[PDB]
Amino acid sequence: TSILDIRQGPKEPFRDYVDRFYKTLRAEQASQEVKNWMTETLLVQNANPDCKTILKALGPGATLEEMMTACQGVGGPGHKARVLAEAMSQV
Amino acid sequence: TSILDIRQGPKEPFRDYVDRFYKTLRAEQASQEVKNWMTETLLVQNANPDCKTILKALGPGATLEEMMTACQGVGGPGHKARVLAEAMSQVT
Amino acid sequence: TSILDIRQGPKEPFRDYVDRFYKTLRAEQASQEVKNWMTETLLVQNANPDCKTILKALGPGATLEEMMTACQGVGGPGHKARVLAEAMSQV
Amino acid sequence: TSILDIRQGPKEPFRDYVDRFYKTLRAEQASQEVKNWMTETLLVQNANPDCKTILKALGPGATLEEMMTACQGVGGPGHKARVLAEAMSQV
Amino acid sequence: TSILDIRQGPKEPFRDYVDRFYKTLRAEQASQEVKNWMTETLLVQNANPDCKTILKALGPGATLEEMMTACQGVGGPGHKARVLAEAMSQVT
Amino acid sequence: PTSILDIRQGPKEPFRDYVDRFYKTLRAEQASQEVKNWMTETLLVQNANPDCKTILKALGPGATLEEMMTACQGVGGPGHKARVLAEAMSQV
Repeated sequence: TSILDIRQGPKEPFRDYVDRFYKTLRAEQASQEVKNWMTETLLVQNANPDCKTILKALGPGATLEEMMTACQGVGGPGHKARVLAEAMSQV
Repeated sequence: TSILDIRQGPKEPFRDYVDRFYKTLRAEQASQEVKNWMTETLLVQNANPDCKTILKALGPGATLEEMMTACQGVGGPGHKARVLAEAMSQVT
Repeated sequence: TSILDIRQGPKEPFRDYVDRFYKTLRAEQASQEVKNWMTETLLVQNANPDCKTILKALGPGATLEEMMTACQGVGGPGHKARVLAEAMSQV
Repeated sequence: TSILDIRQGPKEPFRDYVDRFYKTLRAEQASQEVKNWMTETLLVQNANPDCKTILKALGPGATLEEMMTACQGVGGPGHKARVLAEAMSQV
Repeated sequence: TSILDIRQGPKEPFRDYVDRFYKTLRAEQASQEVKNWMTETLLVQNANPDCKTILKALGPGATLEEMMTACQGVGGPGHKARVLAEAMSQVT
Repeated sequence: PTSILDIRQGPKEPFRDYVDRFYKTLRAEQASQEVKNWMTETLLVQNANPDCKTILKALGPGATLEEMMTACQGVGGPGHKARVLAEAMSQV
């Protein structure tokens, strides 16, 4: 089990995935500075395309509490229809 | 386990999220006065965007009996379909 | 587990919700006359909007066998298609 | 547990509903003659609306293996598409 | 249980259904010859309509490796959408 | 026993999950390490379901694991389905 193998499933909630990332990062023998750097590059990189498109729109300086509120809609009745009703228009 | 970590899943029913919120609130090293203030602030802010839009429409003064009866359709056949319809009308 | 705390989930079938309602009602500490009054009022009130809209059409006098026969379509293919078409043709 | 309570869920496959009916039927206290009359009346009556409109179109005489083959499509990814298409053309 | 009662669920994958079929066939009390005749007739008849439509297009002489590879798309995003289209176009 | 040749991706299974089973199974196969590398290049990309295969077929040769898996973790998601469903109706 290595921190680099943790990826968000295609239908996994972002809350459930952020917990596995931290659950794993508590075992990987490394320095605190490294673990913080890990948290700053892998977390948003290894997210699924749905959450990734939303986390990029926020930009830098966003904390967990700011992402974890912007992604708890992914997979809800509002999202699936907002996206679905767009691909119809886009094509 | 902290009360601030309890969020409503994107597909979780509101009834289940309210249970965890209160299930987690009754074991917090907080005062009774604080736990009431927590209930009023955290409960509605940590709901997913589907329940929130519905709750934010009721306004202040709504009890759990009024909120939960208004959200138990979220994710159901009627609610899902209605949303999709208004998604084709707003964009066409 | 109070009796007033039993509600019908959004995706939960009616058969399953009624089972929990009675499972919990049998454990309540109260009199028989009260328990029957509970069933008459709470059972249809704590139901989700879909089963509720179909129950308010049967009206009063419907039995626990007429209701369940009227709601076991909720959440099925025939139901979902019927609910979706009616909404699309409205806007 | 009584044979008259067994009902097909709104999303339950038809194979898994016939399995519980007979699992329950073999336990009900009655004679074989009464159990054969239960099967002809209850089994089809307690089916959900989707697995019922199909059976009502075979008519009498169709055995179990004749029905189960007619109902194993309900809920498949080709059944919904068919039901959903007629609903639109009806409004 | 008896091999004649093994059917493919409406939402079950073909891969998962061929395992119970063979798992059951290895338990059915018959001769090894009657078992090959079972596999050649029942395995396809007891499949759900979605997979059956794909299998009856290939024809005779197709091996499990060819069938299983042709049905592991049933129930997927591309497959679902592909069926919902021909119906909509060949209807409304 | 399980043969590496029978590990196929379910019609509704995440690529991450199917990859893990492939490697969990390949670690046990009694082949030689030279035969296992050849297995990884042929079977893994061949025994995938049609939804992931069409995308891997686009990456082309020279694609590492970290590149494939990042390309497939969207399959089965809202953005994916809506995009695949939108072209089906457009192609017909």
